[PDB]
Amino acid sequence: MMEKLKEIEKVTKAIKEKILNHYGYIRVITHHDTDGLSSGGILAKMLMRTNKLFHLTVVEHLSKEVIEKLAKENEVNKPLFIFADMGSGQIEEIIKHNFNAIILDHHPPVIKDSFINENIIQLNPHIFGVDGSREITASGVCYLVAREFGYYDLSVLAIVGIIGDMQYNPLLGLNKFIVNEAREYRYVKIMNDIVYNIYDVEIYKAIAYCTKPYIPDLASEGKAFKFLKDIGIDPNKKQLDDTDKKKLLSAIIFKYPKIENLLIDRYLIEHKVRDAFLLSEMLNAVGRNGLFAVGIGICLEDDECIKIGNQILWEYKKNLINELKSVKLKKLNNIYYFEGKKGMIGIIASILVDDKPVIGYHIEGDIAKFSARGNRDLVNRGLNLSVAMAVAKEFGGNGGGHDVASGAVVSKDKVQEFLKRVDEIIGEQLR
Amino acid sequence: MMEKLKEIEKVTKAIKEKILNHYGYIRVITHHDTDGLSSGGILAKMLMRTNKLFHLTVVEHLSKEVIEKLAKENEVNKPLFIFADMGSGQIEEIIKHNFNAIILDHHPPVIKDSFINENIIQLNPHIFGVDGSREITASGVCYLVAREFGYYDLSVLAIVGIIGDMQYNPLLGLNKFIVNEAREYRYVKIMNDIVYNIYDVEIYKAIAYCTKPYIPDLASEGKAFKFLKDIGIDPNKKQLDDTDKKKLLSAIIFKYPKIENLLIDRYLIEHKVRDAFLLSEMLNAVGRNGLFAVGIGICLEDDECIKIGNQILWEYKKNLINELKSVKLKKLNNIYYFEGKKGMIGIIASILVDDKPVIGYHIEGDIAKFSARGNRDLVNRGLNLSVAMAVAKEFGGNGGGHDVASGAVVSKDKVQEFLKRVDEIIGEQ
Ligand SMILES: [Mn+2]
Ligand SMILES: [Mn+2]
Repeated sequence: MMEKLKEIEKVTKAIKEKILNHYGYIRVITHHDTDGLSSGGILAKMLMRTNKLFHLTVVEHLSKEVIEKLAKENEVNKPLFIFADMGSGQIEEIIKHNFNAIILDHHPPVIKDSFINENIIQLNPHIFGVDGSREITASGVCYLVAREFGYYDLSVLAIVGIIGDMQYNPLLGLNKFIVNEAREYRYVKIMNDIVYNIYDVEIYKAIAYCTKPYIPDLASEGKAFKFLKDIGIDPNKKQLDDTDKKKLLSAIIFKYPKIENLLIDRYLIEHKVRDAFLLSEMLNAVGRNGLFAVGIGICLEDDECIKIGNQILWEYKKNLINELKSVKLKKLNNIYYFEGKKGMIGIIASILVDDKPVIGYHIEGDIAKFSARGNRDLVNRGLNLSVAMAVAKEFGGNGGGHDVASGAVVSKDKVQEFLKRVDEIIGEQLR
Repeated sequence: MMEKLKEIEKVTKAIKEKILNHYGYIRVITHHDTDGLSSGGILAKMLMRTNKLFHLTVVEHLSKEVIEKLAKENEVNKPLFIFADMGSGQIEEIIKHNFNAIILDHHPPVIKDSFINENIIQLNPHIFGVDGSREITASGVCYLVAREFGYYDLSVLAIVGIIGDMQYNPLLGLNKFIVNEAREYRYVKIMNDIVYNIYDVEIYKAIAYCTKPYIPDLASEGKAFKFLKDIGIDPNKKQLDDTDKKKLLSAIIFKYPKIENLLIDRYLIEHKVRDAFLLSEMLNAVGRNGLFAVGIGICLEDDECIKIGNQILWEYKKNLINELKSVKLKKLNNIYYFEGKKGMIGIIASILVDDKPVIGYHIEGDIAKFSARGNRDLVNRGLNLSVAMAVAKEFGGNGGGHDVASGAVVSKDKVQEFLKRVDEIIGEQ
């Protein structure tokens, strides 16, 4: 592991020198999810500290259209471009326009090279045989650059990206090294705890609006209040102690049996938002609402951006519970499915997964677009959603993805027939 | 005085709405002194809080060449330009290239209109009869916009700008409104104290490197250490109590009865750099060292930028003391002048100013850049260095600023252009 870092240091040192020796404009382009906003915040601090002024933009997708602007800014003052949480998938277009560019990304690379020509450096873990889907995120990649300047305090934002991208359980590889370094330097403390304690609000509200896990029977202030009163816990306290947690867990297993999902390693970070899980949810909610610059402000610990983030998070959480309660969940033999709204199908399907895969879809043109979600126990028993969603090219469509999460597209009149086929495939995968 | 705010608030509400309704790129341009960097920090926090991404650049002078650049950025994606601590004098060039712009400035305006055309809003307090040299700074103008959003916490950076532009004594007009609003919202507390206690270092170092007041007989660690041990004060302590204060005051006033400003009204602000006087000096030092992004970072309370800022401040103050010893004051008819190094010219001028204006300069390539300072005593008798230094037009350049402090540039005719300035200063006297 010290040897893999030694191979990565060759690329991070070159990136450091490229930034230090550049004196023109610097453009930072990052993504709007939690990992992208955290990357933006790491880069903003690192650049300010090295005396670089910069123009930071947050985009939703690095399309051909987006890259073809930007290239218009190249014509006079050819800036140094730093792409974060994107860039590897689109590297051909970036080479095409001859950007002076640094790419910090963990998406599977199209070109598996760290040095592309004389003007492009690509830092992507897959090039060193690190699995970017489980062992490092974009914010960790930006952090590997920052630590060449000795900015170990920025490790707290790398951890936020680890949570946002669901790479915290298990904690593997470079991610595990990053957390250990942060703990050694005392920027993070690690504490096993119950998930409701991360919110620092009234516990009955923490339970009412939780979606990790979502417990339908408890998903309202009234039912959560009553449940806590019954087992003798003060519903208005803001942290459950050890006695409260034993009583809660003993009682809740009857409404939600997989109570291991209620226990997590909490990360208490050196940041004004001290709970990394809470900061991750805040950045998500702010990014989903288009408040990109507020999200950067939160990473930079601005009081007012944090106050906006708190207000937006709880509106986001209340609205998500409302959306969840409006789902008309329909059951086949081995799956559930539902029709919902274009924006949140996959978000809703992942939250709804309990014992069987969940497939959501929305109708667009004549198209119908599906999002399929499973869990780890489902995969261990033999689920593979990309094989089952591939059957879309049997009904004049297309489908695929990962074993635990896949999509598909299939003409609007084949919905029932496509789902029957998917249901039967999954049934057989699990025997 | 509350009536003059009502007139300003019509321009700050229009600025607020112009920023809110803009969804393209935003360019912020400020200067590198304490007032410009503080304005950059105010605008950075204000813009982020209103969900605006932006590109900030710091220039030392808003030259015609700089304006022609920047203007090339309007060809595709026409940004909204926010000019802070600049733009009012250059207004005709900004109009000429048809920027979408907001101008936040306290220099004497060229056009005395708030609402120039369809595209430009100029917020300049001179237009409402506020004295931009004694009653408000660029920081305070930026803060007047920010308070339209309720961002009262940003008053701490306006206070830093007030100090950096030497408008804290006396504290007048809009600057006094801002300080009292800050104290009312509990973002500042005011405390009368000896100047040397603002540094939180060993007193013999706080004295040796102090330049307000500058005491040449004590401007070394050696003599400062000995002066304190001879009057009963432990020179290694970092804060002076009342007894050591009265002992140091009378000992200093005895041997130097002309000395002034040993007791100041300290401003303790809600900021990681709690002493606004120290924050002012720190921003000046990093700005003079070209560390523009670090200074913004310091305003935004980044721990590492503050660390750099402390290290750079003390290197700078030591460089400054060495240069005050070796500087060569020279007399003419009605000005003093000198040559020196880039980051020291304006500050040495104002430390030395006593009986007549001082103009420093440094040669940077083919050009000489000047810094003229008077006092409020000399503008009382009609100085205005902005009229005096504008005669660089006669020498292939330009000039301007405030009545009490101005600059000028070009070229190798320093001596010829110097004494065309001592001329005006007696026609003005
Ligand atoms: Mn990611
Ligand atoms: Mn100023």
